[PDB]
Order: sequence, then C-alpha cells, then structure tokens
Amino acid sequence: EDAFRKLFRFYRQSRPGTADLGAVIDFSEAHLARSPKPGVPQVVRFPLNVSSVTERDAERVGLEPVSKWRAYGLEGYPGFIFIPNPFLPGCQRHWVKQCLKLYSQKPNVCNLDKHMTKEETQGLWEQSKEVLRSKEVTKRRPRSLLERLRWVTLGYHYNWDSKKYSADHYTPFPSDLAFLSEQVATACGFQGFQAEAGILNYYRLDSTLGIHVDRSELDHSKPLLSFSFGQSAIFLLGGLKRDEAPTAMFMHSGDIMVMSGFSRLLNHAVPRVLPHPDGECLPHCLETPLPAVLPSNSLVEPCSVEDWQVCATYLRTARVNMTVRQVLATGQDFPLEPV
Ligand SMILES: O=C(O)CNC(=O)C(=O)O
Ligand SMILES: [Mn+2]
Repeated sequence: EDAFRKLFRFYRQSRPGTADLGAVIDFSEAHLARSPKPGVPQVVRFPLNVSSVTERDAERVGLEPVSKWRAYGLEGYPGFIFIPNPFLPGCQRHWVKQCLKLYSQKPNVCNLDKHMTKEETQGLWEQSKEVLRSKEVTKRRPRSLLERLRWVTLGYHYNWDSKKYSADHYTPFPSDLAFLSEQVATACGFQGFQAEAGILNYYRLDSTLGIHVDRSELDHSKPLLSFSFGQSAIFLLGGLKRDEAPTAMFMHSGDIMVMSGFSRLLNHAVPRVLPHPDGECLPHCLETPLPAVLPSNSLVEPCSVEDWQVCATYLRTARVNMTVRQVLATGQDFPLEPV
C-alpha cells in the first residue's frame, strides 16, 4: 500500500462532515484566504487573459466574463488550474441536459453499446421521463438506461481495450461543447485548442475512478479540460510516479480543471463522490433556472420543465464529468500503418 493507495482508500471510506475531510482543499472558499492547514500545498491565484475572450462569446456558452473568474494553482503542481463554477446562473442546466439527453445518443459511443442494440438504447430518455410521470412508481425497479450509463466518448472515440485513439473511429465533436472548451482554453492562455476527443463519465454515489495518467493523446503539450456537474467529488492529484502522495481537493458543480504543462501527465483519481449533506438534494447552483430570454445566437439552449425534471432527479445521486482533449499535434496526423 503506497502513499496513493492509502489516501485513495481513506477518502473512499471517509465520513462526510467529520474531520476526515479537513485536509481536502476547497477552492470555492479560497477567496476567504484562510491560511492553509499544515501538510497541505498552498493555493495561489492564477491570472487569466481577461481580454482574450469577449463577454458575448463567454455568454454564448453560459460563462461569466473572464474578468469575473477566479482561477487558482497549487504550489508544487505547475500547470494545474482550477476554476470554481464560472457559469452564468442556470447555465449548468444546459450542459447537464446535453450530457444526459444529447451526447448519450447515437451516433456517439457509450458503455451500453457493446451488449444493447440501437433500438434498445434509443428509448433512454423517454424511459426516464415515463418513470417520473407515473403513479404506480416504485416496485424495486431495475436500473434505468440513464442509470446504467457509465461513459460516453465524442470526437475520436477512445478505445478502452487498446488504450489508443484512431482515425478510423470518429464522430464529429459537438460544436457547442467545442466552443465552450475553446473559450476556457483561450482564457487560460491556450488559444488554438482543438476539441478532438471527449470522454464523459457518469458517477453514481458509489462510483470510483482509479489511479491513472491521461497519456493516450498524441500531443502532451496540450491542456486537458475537465468539467464537473452535480454532486461533489474528492479528487486526488498526485505525481509523475504512481506512489507519490497526492493532494485532495473538492470538485463541486460547475468547477473546471485545466491540467496543462507539467500537470498534464500527473497521476490522479477520484476515490469518492460525496452525497449532498441533506441527503438526496441538488447543490444550490443547480436550483437557479435558465434566463427567460436567452441572448441572440446562444449556444446555451432553453431547457424544458419536463427535461429538467429528469436531470434534477438524476443529479441528486450522481455526478457528471466532461473531459475534452486535443489528440493530434497541429500539423500531425495519426501515422499511417506499414505493411
Ligand atoms: O472524474 C473526474 O473528475 C476526473 N476524470 C478523469 O480523470 C478522466 O476522465 O480521465
Ligand atoms: Mn484522467
């Protein structure tokens, strides 16, 4: 049991509310500049290029203007950037809706495809709307299609067996998510980001993600983008080798991580998705609705009452994580293959 497996095991069994979580960094309380607890790296502010993204562009994808964002770094982890929920009120609902209802559809790929036909999985969303609208409801029901969703891939579909990407397996990357990833990337000083591969993870309360580094992309000089919605997660950021002791931090609804530079190839994991403190409840930021009238040419779309019902009852016991990556260095193709 190395340092990483020790912290992973601990946080997986940790007791919410108690001092077990006292070392976990919480970037959403970092503006209060409370002094760091002994043993914990220091939270430093990271200055963004506030002029690099316009306010109407930021507003197209439901982002506050960059000037309103707070970004932080961690001493000891160069390149790591953490941006507490910079979404305009209600605008997380659109992205959540997209992950549950749109991105999970053919022609993207998801964990259900290996053993379920298109016709079996097509009804995913209607199935979940029907459970909500029934009086007979609750008879020790099997897990819904929505509830059996564990991953979705976009763009270049990551191959879980080979652990490689491939030009032969591609679905065009959704353009709203790509524009969102581009704003975040620019605002962090990475203009020209190519949103080429998406991996979406769907967590239940008992879900985990083990220690790994994301090294399957061909270009390691490019930042990895990570979005979080729903229940909060304990995230462990470690070192280049799998045994260095990691630093715990929270990832709350709307939080964004950007693993650039030296941090790009660090080991990390999520040992725990924490339930809401009152039980099965949304975080407060997800109770704000979308604006009545959306700007012109908005990529954020209106979310129906019936649609948000499904998302809200799902997100009470779940977390959704979107990661966006650039796969190919600019001016490079997947190598062709020799005879
Ligand atoms: O779930 C998270 O917050 C982190 N996810 C990943 O590391 C990943 O998809 O590679
Ligand atoms: Mn990862």
